[PDB]
Amino acid sequence: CGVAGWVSFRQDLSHEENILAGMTNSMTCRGPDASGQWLSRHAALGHRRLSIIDLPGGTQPMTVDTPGGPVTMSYSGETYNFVELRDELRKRGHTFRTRSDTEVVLRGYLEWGAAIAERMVGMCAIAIWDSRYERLTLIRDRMGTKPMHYYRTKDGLLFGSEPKAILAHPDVKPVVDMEGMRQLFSFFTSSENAVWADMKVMTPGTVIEFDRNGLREHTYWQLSAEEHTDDLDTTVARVRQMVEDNVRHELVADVPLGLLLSGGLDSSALAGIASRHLTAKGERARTFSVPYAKEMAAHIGSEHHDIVLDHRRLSDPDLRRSVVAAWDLPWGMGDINGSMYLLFKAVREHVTVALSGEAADEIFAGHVWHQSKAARYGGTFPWHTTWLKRVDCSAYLTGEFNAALDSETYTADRFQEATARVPYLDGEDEEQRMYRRSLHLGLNHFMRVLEDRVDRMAMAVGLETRVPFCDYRLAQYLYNVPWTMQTFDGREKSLLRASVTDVVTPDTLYVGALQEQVKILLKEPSSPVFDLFDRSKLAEAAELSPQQIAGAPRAAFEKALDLAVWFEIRNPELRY
Repeated sequence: CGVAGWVSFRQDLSHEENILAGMTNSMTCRGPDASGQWLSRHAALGHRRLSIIDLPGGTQPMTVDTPGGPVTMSYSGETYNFVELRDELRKRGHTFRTRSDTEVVLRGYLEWGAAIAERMVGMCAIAIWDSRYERLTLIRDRMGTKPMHYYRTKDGLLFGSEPKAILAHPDVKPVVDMEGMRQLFSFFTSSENAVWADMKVMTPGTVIEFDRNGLREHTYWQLSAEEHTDDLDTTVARVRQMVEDNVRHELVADVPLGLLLSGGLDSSALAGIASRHLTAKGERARTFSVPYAKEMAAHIGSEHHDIVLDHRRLSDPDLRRSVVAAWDLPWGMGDINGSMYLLFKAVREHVTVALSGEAADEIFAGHVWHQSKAARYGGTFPWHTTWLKRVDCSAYLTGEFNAALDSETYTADRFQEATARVPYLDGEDEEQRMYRRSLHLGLNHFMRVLEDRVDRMAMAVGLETRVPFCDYRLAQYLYNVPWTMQTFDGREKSLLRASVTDVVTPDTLYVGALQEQVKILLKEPSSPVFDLFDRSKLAEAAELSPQQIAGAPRAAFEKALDLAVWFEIRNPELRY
């Protein structure tokens, strides 16, 4: 789905439908099935809907009339405990016209107010306007699976799932300050700064309230340091129980549902557990791959689909336009962005919902920067120590801009704020502390960028991606487990493999295209790309054999071509 809207205590928003439409319909991709509008004096809520649970009933924005006036909500996500919560609400005297999770969350707010955030389990980006208190409430899920942005106005607020929703407003100029560019040229780090000037990204597991008094933010959930009493056997048993419970609950939908099988222990674990639970409705599992993947398909007995991608398809400039348009920003990761776009586009032809194992590596300490001592004991983000050295395109920036970025100082400042946030138990040894820090930074910086990537790309083609591993309970639990247990097999995700032992059974041409597309760009030296990137160094890099180009220059090309596209479609005003 795609949530947008506008609050003001200065202007009458009763008849500003055309503006609200401009914000909402910009995310038509997110929800192609339907669109809705609810307008009032102080609040205007829009919604783009991808119908998953209850097609005719789950119409948004949904409104519940109260003695004090209407309570309208715009909701983008999936509450997996909407049956349990509806039973709890029925006992408290609530009557339900729909069989949608949407109504449960809205009547949930009627019961518990903002505290509904603490009772929901799954992914969500919610916008509630309460006419009783003339107060907006914005709720984002605990891990940050569903996005929400906001933009302060004079005695008012603009919000949307994607920046394009806010940018579509005529009182918002597309401005990017130096703090914006620093986050844009940042490498897999979370920030409130949404690159766009004065536009912010909602912190996962927070509720933003907005009324006449101003804007308020409350953290209803964050990772806590707690004593782990369970032994290895019980810890392995509990992980299975949680992963299984999550998979079972997230298979629930009124539309065709699929699985993303990459062959890795993560995807194969979700596929095997899902296959067993889908069999419980005679439902033949539908897997999708972009070696071990095809093997697991025959094991589950699934309707497998091998999506083949040629360098030509990954290099297509039209793809990079679609990718940058979805992201709203030039991240320069065309390879790993275009791949999952074409992957999700192929998946959408068959199924409307898909399960992914994306958060697994971040919760089960899977990545090499979780394992390497050098990375865990470094004075910067672990993934900077392992990769940045190669990917760093800072050599290929104009010295004037490179010196203005000060990426080393930014990265250092952001890392200090990030390590400060890490909760430790008292009397813990260095190994246990450096493990927590590793896992915290992974879940609150790296995993957030992947979640938003998986979301933006999937929602650009109208596909609902679900993430069983990306759960707060499973994250909370594994955070408190000692390092000893996480690598008890002397390998990554040992607790994952030990829990899923029964179900699981053991280009150069692309770069040539990037260089050709960069040579096309170099032909027009007026391009604002060359205010950021050195024209001379790109030409030099473009002139090389594709085999010679590797790492920093490849990253420079993907960044420059994204920037080229970005400057044409959004037309920003760089304050540089």
